[PDB]
Amino acid sequence: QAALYAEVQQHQARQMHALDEGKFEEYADTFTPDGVFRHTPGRDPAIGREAIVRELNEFHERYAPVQRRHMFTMLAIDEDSAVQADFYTLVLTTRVDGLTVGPSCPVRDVLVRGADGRLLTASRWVEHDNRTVAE
Amino acid sequence: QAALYAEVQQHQARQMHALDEGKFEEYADTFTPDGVFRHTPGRDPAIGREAIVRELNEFHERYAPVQRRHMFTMLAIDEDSAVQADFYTLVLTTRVDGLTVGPSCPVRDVLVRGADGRLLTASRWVEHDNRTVAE
Amino acid sequence: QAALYAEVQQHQARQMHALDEGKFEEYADTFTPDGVFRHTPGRDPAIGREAIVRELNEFHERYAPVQRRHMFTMLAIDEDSAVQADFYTLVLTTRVDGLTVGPSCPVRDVLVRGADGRLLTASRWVEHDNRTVAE
Ligand SMILES: CC1=C2C(=O)c3c(O)cccc3C=C2C[C@@H](CC(=O)O)O1
Ligand SMILES: CC1=C2C(=O)c3c(O)cccc3C=C2C[C@@H](CC(=O)O)O1
Ligand SMILES: CC1=C2C(=O)c3c(O)cccc3C=C2C[C@@H](CC(=O)O)O1
Repeated sequence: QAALYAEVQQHQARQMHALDEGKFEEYADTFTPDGVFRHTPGRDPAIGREAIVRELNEFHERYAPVQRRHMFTMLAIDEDSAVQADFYTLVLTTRVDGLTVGPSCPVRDVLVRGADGRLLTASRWVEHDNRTVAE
Repeated sequence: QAALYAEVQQHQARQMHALDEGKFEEYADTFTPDGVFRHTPGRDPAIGREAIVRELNEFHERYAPVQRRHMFTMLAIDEDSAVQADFYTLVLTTRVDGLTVGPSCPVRDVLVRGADGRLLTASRWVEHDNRTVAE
Repeated sequence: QAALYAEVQQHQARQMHALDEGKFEEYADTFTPDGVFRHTPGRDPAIGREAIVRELNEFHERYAPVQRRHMFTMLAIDEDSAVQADFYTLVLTTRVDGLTVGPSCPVRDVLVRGADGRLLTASRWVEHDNRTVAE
């Protein structure tokens, strides 16, 4: 179980390196072909890689000379073939005028193993602490 | 030693998921029955689960529509039955009006194994960088 | 490979505990004797332990009653004897007047194993998101 814990962290790190450098297709390829990505509460999830890549192009043309970073911490995993991962995300956004911190986001991932033994994300369910607090 | 490193991270993650969702009793149950929690310098530590749960109800009624998050990083462990954990904490607090970042806190934990093989926290000793800098 | 992942995190944690407490010599001793440290883009890297310790004394006398913290997240490792580590750094600086957050920094480390089996840093290559965004 220790080895899976490190494997999930490695997989999440690679995922986010690709996302934050704008490689939206590489990011979608770390999801399963039917992968669910609910990135913002209220909005319906993107489902499948094509919908994921499209929803990231929407979100990023919508607000774009910017460098975002997603910092994951506080990972807890739980278990036939699938694993649930609960963790914290902190979003950072660097502009020429400075660095905006937030939001803070609890996230639940579900991972499965592919045919080649590599992990893939079946689902990612993001909450937003700012939006949770309003309600 | 690698496997213990992941086990400490998993245990700390579960602890803080319970604390940050206000499940103060679940949090106290991850400490030993005689567990020491020195959460703020100057103040005497809460000792035992009941004192821990009481001191968290004091601290949180004292300042409460809020969502706090504790992000742990930079874990280093050292060693018969006990393990010392040194790490960094960053506190985040989300209000309707926004997100306050800080303080930054170096923390020392001492963990032991219970009868059932699960880890428990014998002690947690928190420093506050803001208060350290004044002195 | 899981065990190396935890070993790199442990090594990075110890390195930064020494740096952030101003133990610049201990920090330089976690690098190889010919270790490369490019801490800021544009400036030439410090090479060897003596140059590292000197460049940290320059940087810190240059701006110093302060407590800095370096939080590492998002580690991904890749491979005869050497390992590459890509990760995120977030810098925190606590003053009497408050806490400044940033910058956010992608970092690449190269680690090797010493004669005694302990890891050492052959190179550390820091980028600055704020400076990357200007260009
Ligand atoms: C694009 C985006 C997010 C993410 O993509 C995300 C993620 O991929 C993994 C883990 C967490 C997240 C969190 C977010 C937050 C949201 C960004 C925003 O509201 O500024 O919209
Ligand atoms: C309630 C509280 C803290 C914690 O409980 C804490 C912790 O449980 C584990 C690791 C670190 C911490 C740090 C703190 C800081 C302190 C909060 C504040 O001063 O706002 O008071
Ligand atoms: C002293 C310093 C840095 C570091 O030393 C550093 C590091 O040792 C490991 C990993 C990342 C870093 C990042 C920095 C950033 C830079 C600090 C600044 O510009 O304020 O100058």
